[PDB]
Order: sequence, then structure tokens, then C-alpha cells
Amino acid sequence: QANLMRLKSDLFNRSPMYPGPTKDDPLTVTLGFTLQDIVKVDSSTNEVDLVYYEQQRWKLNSLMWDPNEYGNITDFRTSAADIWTPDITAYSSTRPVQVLSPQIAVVTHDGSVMFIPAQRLSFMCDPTGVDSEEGVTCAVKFGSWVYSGFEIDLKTDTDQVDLSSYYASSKYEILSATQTRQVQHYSCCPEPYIDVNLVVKFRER
Amino acid sequence: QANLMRLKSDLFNRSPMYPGPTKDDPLTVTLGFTLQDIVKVDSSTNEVDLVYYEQQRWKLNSLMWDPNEYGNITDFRTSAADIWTPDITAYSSTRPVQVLSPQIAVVTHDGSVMFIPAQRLSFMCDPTGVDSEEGVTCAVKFGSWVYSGFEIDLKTDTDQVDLSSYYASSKYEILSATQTRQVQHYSCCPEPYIDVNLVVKFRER
Amino acid sequence: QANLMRLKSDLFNRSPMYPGPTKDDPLTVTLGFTLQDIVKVDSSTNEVDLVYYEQQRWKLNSLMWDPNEYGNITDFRTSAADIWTPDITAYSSTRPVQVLSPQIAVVTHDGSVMFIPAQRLSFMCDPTGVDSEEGVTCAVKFGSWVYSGFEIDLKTDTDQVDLSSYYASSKYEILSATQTRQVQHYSCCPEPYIDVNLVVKFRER
Amino acid sequence: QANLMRLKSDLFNRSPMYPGPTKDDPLTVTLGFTLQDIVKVDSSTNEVDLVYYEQQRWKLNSLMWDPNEYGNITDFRTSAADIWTPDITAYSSTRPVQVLSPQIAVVTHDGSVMFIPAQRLSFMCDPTGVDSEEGVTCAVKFGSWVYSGFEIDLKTDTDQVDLSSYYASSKYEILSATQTRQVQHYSCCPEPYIDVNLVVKFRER
Amino acid sequence: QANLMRLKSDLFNRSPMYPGPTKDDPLTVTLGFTLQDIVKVDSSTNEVDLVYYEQQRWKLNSLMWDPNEYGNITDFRTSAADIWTPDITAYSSTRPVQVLSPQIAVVTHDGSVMFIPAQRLSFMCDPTGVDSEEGVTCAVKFGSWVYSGFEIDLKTDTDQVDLSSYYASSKYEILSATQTRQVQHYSCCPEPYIDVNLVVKFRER
Ligand SMILES: C[N@+]1(C[C@H](O)c2ccccc2)[C@@H]2CC[C@H]1C[C@@H](OC(=O)c1ccccc1)C2
Ligand SMILES: C[N@+]1(C[C@H](O)c2ccccc2)[C@@H]2CC[C@H]1C[C@@H](OC(=O)c1ccccc1)C2
Ligand SMILES: C[N@+]1(C[C@H](O)c2ccccc2)[C@@H]2CC[C@H]1C[C@@H](OC(=O)c1ccccc1)C2
Ligand SMILES: C[N@+]1(C[C@H](O)c2ccccc2)[C@@H]2CC[C@H]1C[C@@H](OC(=O)c1ccccc1)C2
Ligand SMILES: C[N@+]1(C[C@H](O)c2ccccc2)[C@@H]2CC[C@H]1C[C@@H](OC(=O)c1ccccc1)C2
Ligand SMILES: [Cl-]
Ligand SMILES: [Cl-]
Ligand SMILES: [Cl-]
Ligand SMILES: [Cl-]
Ligand SMILES: [Cl-]
Ligand SMILES: [Cl-]
Repeated sequence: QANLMRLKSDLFNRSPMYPGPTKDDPLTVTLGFTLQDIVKVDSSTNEVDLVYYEQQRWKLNSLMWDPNEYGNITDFRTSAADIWTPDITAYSSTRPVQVLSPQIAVVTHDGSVMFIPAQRLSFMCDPTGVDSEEGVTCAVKFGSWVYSGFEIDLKTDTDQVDLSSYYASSKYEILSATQTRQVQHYSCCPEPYIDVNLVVKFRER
Repeated sequence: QANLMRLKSDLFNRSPMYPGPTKDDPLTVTLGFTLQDIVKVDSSTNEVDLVYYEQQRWKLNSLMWDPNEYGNITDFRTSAADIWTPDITAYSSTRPVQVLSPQIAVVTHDGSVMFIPAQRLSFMCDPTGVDSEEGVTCAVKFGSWVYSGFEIDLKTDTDQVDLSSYYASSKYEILSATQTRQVQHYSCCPEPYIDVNLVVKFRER
Repeated sequence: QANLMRLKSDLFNRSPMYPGPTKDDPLTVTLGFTLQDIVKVDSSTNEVDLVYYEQQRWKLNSLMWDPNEYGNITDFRTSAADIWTPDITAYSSTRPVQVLSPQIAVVTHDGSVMFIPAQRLSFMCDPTGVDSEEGVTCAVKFGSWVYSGFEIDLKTDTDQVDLSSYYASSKYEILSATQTRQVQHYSCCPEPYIDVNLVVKFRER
Repeated sequence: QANLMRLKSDLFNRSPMYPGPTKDDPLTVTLGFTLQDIVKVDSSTNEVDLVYYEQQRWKLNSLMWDPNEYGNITDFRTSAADIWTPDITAYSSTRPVQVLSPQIAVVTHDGSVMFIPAQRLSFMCDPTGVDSEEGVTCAVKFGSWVYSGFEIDLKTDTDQVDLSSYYASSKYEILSATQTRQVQHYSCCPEPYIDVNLVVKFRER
Repeated sequence: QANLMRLKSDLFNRSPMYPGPTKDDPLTVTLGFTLQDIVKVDSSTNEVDLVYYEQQRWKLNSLMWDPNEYGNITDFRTSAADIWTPDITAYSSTRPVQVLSPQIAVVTHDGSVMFIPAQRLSFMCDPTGVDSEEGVTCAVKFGSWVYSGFEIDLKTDTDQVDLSSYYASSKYEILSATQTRQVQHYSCCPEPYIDVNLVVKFRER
């Protein structure tokens, strides 16, 4: 359709790209995790591998449009390259995250963007006692690597991690999986930094 | 040489790229698998490695042309970068898919496109009992990561996976291989998401 | 160096790139293998690792020039990116080929191009009996992934693989190595596809 | 905000990029290490893997501005690609460094730049005696690969490595971690080269 | 700085890039190796891993300048991408070379260029007898992949490999390390190909 072709150029090729949030014009990114599998556990390096998808959501006034002015188009899909995306990083990874999904995001007329990156992550986790009935607990923090609390804010729609798509025949059972917002102060910086703490209690099936 | 150079310019450099399907202008992608080998089976992580090529076909009105107006050219080969391609993704992969073939597609005057990506896939599968006479059964779903059934529809020309090119001296005998269209409903969204379920039954040779 | 700078500009920057062969403009690519080493044999996955270089050769009328019109220059070296190159692919690889040589080709005034890519290949090969006196035999087909026989034809200057540069202290002895042209018919396509079959009989040193 | 979009334009797109330091216009880069984990130790190759983040800091006159002239903007985040960055390299690495953080730096109105790359490093370290109560000591030098002392100078805000974020359940305890500036002389060059020596004494739990 | 920025524009953005050497305008590249460590020895595949840096040196008339006309600037550092670099390749590698240093070269007013790439190399080497007092000897040839002797010539400033920076606590002692120039003849070509043979005799510590 000719209508959608016009909207994409009337937004991206017509205006310069979003320079990211500022202290004056902050941004709130809504985070959410859907855990798929605990693939590997390396007891000799205390490295644990997770397969999950991360639901990222934010709103930009620069991405708004009137659907009536563009042939009643409410939303559209686009390459994550064509738009600004938050630098949400795992604070205890041991190897670069592996992307398992297409780099496509969906933009809506109200300016809200949704990005659902699937990934394989290796993080610092001591699995001592995973073989027990009680199980072992491990956590990993996610947040911006460069933006403070005054620039990028985080939130979760639920504190419960989505386990509805967890791999039934995994070598590891999930006992609990939690996503909790945290406000931390680091020596580096006078301003606070926000993260979402992914905490999973698991055991050998 | 000169006629083909002109056609490619008029199709890609003159008109804007296809913005993908919409609910109003959907698309049907025909899927098909040609299984080559079951390379590896990791019983400690329940990860199984597949080598296959998936034939994907779709038709675009934006890609039509009159062969008489372009020196009786009926079709041509082009980089998969020069054209829109469907985001068909494996829903239970454990590592990024490895591409084993050139990223070239073949376009025909009727607007039909054919892309046959060869790849190595590691997916979640419990291989317990592969050592038996009966063998073990495993499945993996393929479908769009961002487009719903209202935007991208999937179909198969047959429900029989092409095993004509399966590696005769593989460590694993293929007992059966099936490709079935399935329509799923996810908690995530209020529209159905459709996929192609690849179901293999195999055993040790 | 001024003469060569003019020639390279007048060929590539003056004319649009070669859109690849067609049935009206066919092409014959001469193939040849120089086997260097059989590095690894994985009996649990039936994957064998080769190190070789393949000599690719073709001729383009679009790449012809008068040496007298360009300061008696008969030939020149150029990046494989600056020119069209055939999509010669291994039909039974298990992992993406690893390039071990620079991506440079040599162009001659008659329009003939020579490209000698060195590479490490992992392909489907059952090594059962490599430990015997008789040894084990394995094969791998090479050919275009998208072009038929009426677009790209293949030929060999000899059926005998160059073993003159094979690694003397390899863990595996080559008993024989053959390169044979094959014309194959696939259901997919009304035209015959053509390839070069690399067959190597080898054993433990 | 357009105020920032105009500043990024007037800095980078208006002026040519910084050609790096010279003997006439030198630069001092402030270095600092935050050690996160000692992931593994390979006693058969004497290779040790570290996870840490490097804090890089320098000031450019070409990057300073009056905040009042650009809507009271004191600082901003930007891709490490659109700015010059020092070539600080590990002098005893055994494999290419793996980047674990986004390639974003923060520029301030005074022309001071801060870059905090997180990374996984494999370096030459003999772990003989890591099993003892005394532990083992290892070091790695960091510095410019091309710029000398007269071009790039290095300094540390402290000689103590930040261990505040070290992984509590690591297989290895840190006994001490030091960052010391060194001025060395190499045969290659008549001018002194300067580096920061990362020295860590550790032991297995 | 205003002065260096102008020279970098007048050198690269003014004139077209160097099309490489020809038979009429040859080039002599001076090679030199600084061996850092023998990391690994794989007796089951006869693959040995080296960590070293390779000093490359050549002179181009196209890169000459009058320092007085450019604010008494004698030399400058630049990306290896901005300039032509020789295709010096290891003739017996088993995996792609891993770069361990920044891709920056230093250009001098006389047109002489220096490039010092650090790298990790896996090459064909039978380590049988490394455990003995006598040790084992291994070699690897380095040279152009496309240019003959009549186009690129190689030379060494010394036949002795720099062992001054060899890793003190390496699992392997160097008994001798030699960098000798060789002129050979291959079947492929009527012109002689020239190379530098890196020969290292080593044993277990
Ligand atoms: C969350 N951070 C990492 C944090 O220190 C950390 C590191 C490892 C484990 C747990 C937390 C904090 C802040 C961002 C990110 C990287 C570090 O970043 C910084 O040091 C910083 C960031 C911006 C400007 C100046 C300095 C520290
Ligand atoms: C099928 N999906 C993956 C799902 O997690 C899954 C995993 C394993 C087996 C079967 C389905 C479901 C739906 C499409 C695809 C990607 C995910 O996509 C989404 O959740 C989504 C996509 C677009 C807009 C808003 C949300 C979840
Ligand atoms: C030679 N081909 C691959 C070969 O048959 C093969 C078979 C099994 C596994 C791996 C390679 C054949 C033909 C080209 C190439 C890729 C495949 O291509 C096709 O099926 C095809 C090609 C062009 C248009 C429409 C369909 C099969
Ligand atoms: C520290 N360097 C390496 C050094 O030789 C070394 C190597 C291994 C271990 C420890 C130090 C020194 C100086 C920078 C870096 C690379 C080498 O660089 C050079 O030899 C050089 C640099 C610029 C112009 C001409 C030559 C030597
Ligand atoms: C040294 N070469 C490889 C050589 O055959 C070899 C291969 C393995 C081990 C030792 C030497 C020789 C020459 C360069 C390089 C690549 C090969 O290159 C060629 O065959 C060639 C080069 C230019 C024009 C036409 C053909 C052969
Ligand atoms: Cl693994
Ligand atoms: Cl590992
Ligand atoms: Cl493997
Ligand atoms: Cl290996
Ligand atoms: Cl390793
Ligand atoms: Cl040998």
C-alpha cells in the first residue's frame, strides 16, 4: 500500500533521528521477561546459559501520527535499525549476548514502540545445590549502560516472569522467576541508575 | 546484459521498497523443508542440530513486469538485500541459525519470489531413546516473529518433508519427517499466530 | 601508477555492475581444487574438516580492454567486492565455510578473471574405517546455489585434484582425490543444475 | 529536543574529525579498572579469562561548548563511532577482546569524554599455585598500540582496582588488585611508551 | 589540528587510492616477526597456536609530502582502511587469523608506511617430540596471495626473530626462531612467488 510507504518516509527520512533521552526530556522503558529454557550450567566456571525473550516498550512524541491523514493506518512493523532503541544491558554477562530473533519492532500511531528481542545469555551464577530438592537461586540485573535515572527510567507490568512458554523437557525446573525494579547508587556517578533484577530459583528436573 | 540492468533499476531504484504486509493487504508465504542431516545430539542440554534448506515462496504485485517491455526477460536472480523477505523464525532455537547458502533470491515477471536459505539449526529436543529401535520424536515451529496470521499466512505444498537429499551415512536414520501448518493463540496478543510445525522421528543408525 | 587508476575507473565506476549471467548471456566457470590438509575427523557427528583452495576462473566481455589504450597493462589485481563472483557453494557443508585467503582476484585484458579462495570446510563424511589399511572414501559437491546449467556451466582442466601442496605430516594420508563434473536434475526446476564432485579416499597416517 | 540535534550537527557534521594526538598537541587519557569476575583458568595453556569494565577519560578542545548557547545542555550520550577514541590495547592478550557493553560514550560541555567499555579478556598468566592459601599473582599491561608518550599519556585516579562489584560466588577470590602507571622503553622506538599495569593476586575458594 | 587535517585531505581525498603494485611499478615489503607465546599444541590435529606481531613496512611515492608546507609535520597515524596494505598471508593456517591489535598504521613524509598487526595464528605443525630435551621444529610461510615476485618483493632486516618480548612463563621454551626469505616456483604460475619462512624450534619448559 502507497499510504504506508508515505508514512515511513514522512517520519524517518523527513526528520533527523532521535538523539536519545535527556534530563529535561526523560524516557520510561517498560521491561518484561519470558523465560524459555535453562540450557546449560557450568559448575567449573559458575556460568549459566538462559534462552528468553525480552519485551521492550517506550513512547516517542516524534513517532506520533493521525491515522486518518495516512489511510486509517494504526500501526506498522520496521527494522530496529530505522529507530532509536534503549541500551538495555545485562550487568553480569560473561559472553556477548546472542540474538535469536529478527531485528524488527512495531510502531503505533500514539508513538509507542515495541521490541521483543529473543536471546541466549551466559551470566555469573553459582549452581551449587541445583541437584537438591530445594534448588539453587540466581540473579542478573538489566539496565542502561550509559543513561542515568534522570534520563532512562524503568518499569515492569508484572513482578512475575512469564514461564508459560518455558521448555517442558528442560534439564532444569523453574521453582520461581521474578522481575523486580531496583534503584542503585554507584561510586562513578552522583545520579541514580535503575535496573530490573531477574531472579530465578531452579533445580535439576 | 543491458536489458536486465534497466529492469532492476525500474523495480528497485525507481519505486520505494515494499513496507511488508498489513491486515488490509496480507501475504501468504509457502514454506517447505528439505532435510539433509541430523548432525549432533546433546543429551546433557537436550539440544539437537539440523542441516536443511527451507524453500520459501511469496508473490508481490510491486515485483510484476511485462517481459516484452524488458527484452523478453521472464525472471532474474538478485541479492536478498535488494528485496523484502519474510521474518520466518524457529520458535525453539538455542543458538543463532548459521547460514550455509548465498543470500540470493529469484524473481519472476508475475511478481513471485523464491528464496531457498540453507542452514544449521540447534533446537530444544530431548533425545532420550534415540538409541532404541523405536527412536525418538522431536518438533520445532517456524513462523513470523512480528506478523500475525492477519498479516502473514503460511502454507505448505506437501506435509511430507523432502528426504530425497538426506545424508545416507548420517549417525541418525530418519524414520519420518513432517511439515504441518498450525494456528496458535498466545496470551501475548488477541490475534492468531500461524506456523509450520517440523516433526522428525529418528534413531541411531 | 596513473594508467592503472584510469583503467579501473573506466571499467567499474563508468559502467553499472554486471547483473550476473542469463540464458542469453551464459557463463562457464572453470573449477579446480588444491587439497592442503584433513585437519579433523569427528566420528560422533560424521563431520570432516578440510583445508584447501579452489581455483575459480571465468571470462566477461564487460571486463575486456586494449592494453595499448592503457599503457601496455595486460592485467591487474582487485578486490572481489569490485567485481561479480560466482556463487559456488558446497552442497553437504555442516558449518559456514571459513575464509583463509585475501578477497582479491586478478583481471586480464581479455576479460578473464581468476579467483583463488582458500578455505576450511566441515562437511558430511562417515569416517568409519579411516583406521584401516584400505581407508575411507568421502565426497562433497560444489556448484551454484541459484544459477542453472543454462546460466552457469562448470568445467575442470583435470579430473586429478592437486595434492602437490598437501601437508606431509597430516594425521591423514590421501590415497586418491578426484574432481568430476556432474549434471544433476532436481524436481524444483525445469533446467539441469551442474556441479563438481570432490571425492577423496584417505586413511590414518 | 532540537537544541541537542543542532549541537551534534555543529560539532561533528560541521567540523572535520579529530586526527588524533600529535607531539605538539598531546593527550592524557585517564584509565581505571573495575574487576567483575575471573571466569576461568587454563593451566595447560597458561591463559586466564577476566570480565571487567575499563573507564576511559580524555578532554578535547574541539568538543567543548557554551551550554547557554544550546539550551542549557551540559552533556550528551553518543555512539563511540562518531567520536575519536584512544587505541588502549592489552599487551599480553591471547584472543580478541569480547565487548559486553554498548559502544556509547558521554560528552560534556568542557570537551571531556567518558567511555566505559565492558569486556571479556584472555591473557597470558601462569596459574601455578592458585590452589594454595598464598594464591597466584598475574599482570597485564594496557596502552596505546601506535601513539607514544609524547602523543598519548596515561594516568590513574587511584592505584586500587575497583573490586566493589566483584562476583561474590566466583570460583576465584581476589586477594589484591592494583593499577599502576608505567613508562617503558622498547627497541622499536626512540621515544618512551607508557602503559597501566593491571596486577591481580588471586586464589581458588 | 588544522595543519594535519589538511594533509590527510590533500593525500587521500584529493588523489585516487593506490591500485597496488604492477610489474612496471613493483614494491618491496619489509617483514619482521616478534614472537610473544606458543599458547597451544594440539597433538591430535597437528595444529599449533602462536601469538606474535608482524612488522610490515613499504614506501609509496603517492604518500610523500613537504613537511614545511604542512606545519613541520614529519609523520601521522591513520586507519589501515584509509590506505593500501599488502596481502601478506600465512600459507599453512588452519583457522582464520585473529587480530589482537588496532588497525592503525603510521605514515611518514618520505612516503614510508609502517603497520604492526598483532595476531593469534593456528597452523599445521606436528608437535611429536616437544616433550624431549631436543624439542620439535615447525615452520610457516608468509607472503602475498595474489602478487608474484615481479609485483611484490619481500625482505627482512634480520634473519633472527625478536624473542625479547616472549612470554617468560610460557608452557614452551624457544630454542631458535628464524625469519628467512624464500623464492619459490608454483605450478599455477610462470613467475616466481616470494615468501618469508618463520621457523621455530621449541620444547616443553
Ligand atoms: C550500571 N553500571 C554498571 C554497574 O557498575 C555494574 C557493573 C557490574 C555489575 C553490577 C553493576 C554503572 C552505571 C552504568 C553501568 C556501567 C558503569 O558506568 C559508569 O561507570 C559510568 C556511566 C556513565 C557515565 C560515567 C560513568 C557503572
Ligand atoms: C510465537 N511467538 C514466540 C513464542 O514465545 C513461542 C515459543 C516457543 C514455542 C512456541 C511459541 C509468540 C508470538 C510470535 C512469536 C514471538 C513472540 O511475539 C510476541 O510476543 C509479540 C509479537 C508482536 C507484537 C507483540 C508481541 C511470542
Ligand atoms: C543445487 N541446489 C541444491 C542442491 O540440490 C542441494 C540439495 C540438498 C541439499 C543441499 C543442496 C538445488 C538447485 C539449486 C541448489 C539449491 C536448491 O535450489 C532450488 O530448489 C531452487 C533453485 C532455484 C529456483 C527454485 C528452486 C536445490
Ligand atoms: C607496546 N608495543 C608492543 C610491545 O612491543 C610489547 C609487545 C608484547 C608485550 C609487551 C610489549 C610497543 C609499542 C606499542 C606496542 C606495539 C609495538 O609498536 C611498534 O613497534 C611501533 C609503534 C609505532 C611506530 C613504529 C613501531 C611496540
Ligand atoms: C603461495 N600460493 C599458494 C601455494 O600454492 C601454497 C599453498 C599451500 C601451501 C604452500 C603454498 C601460490 C601463489 C600464491 C598463493 C596462492 C596460489 O595462487 C595461485 O594459484 C594464483 C595466483 C595468482 C594468479 C593465478 C594463480 C598459489
Ligand atoms: Cl556448547
Ligand atoms: Cl567456555
Ligand atoms: Cl562441534
Ligand atoms: Cl578444534
Ligand atoms: Cl581454547
Ligand atoms: Cl611438520
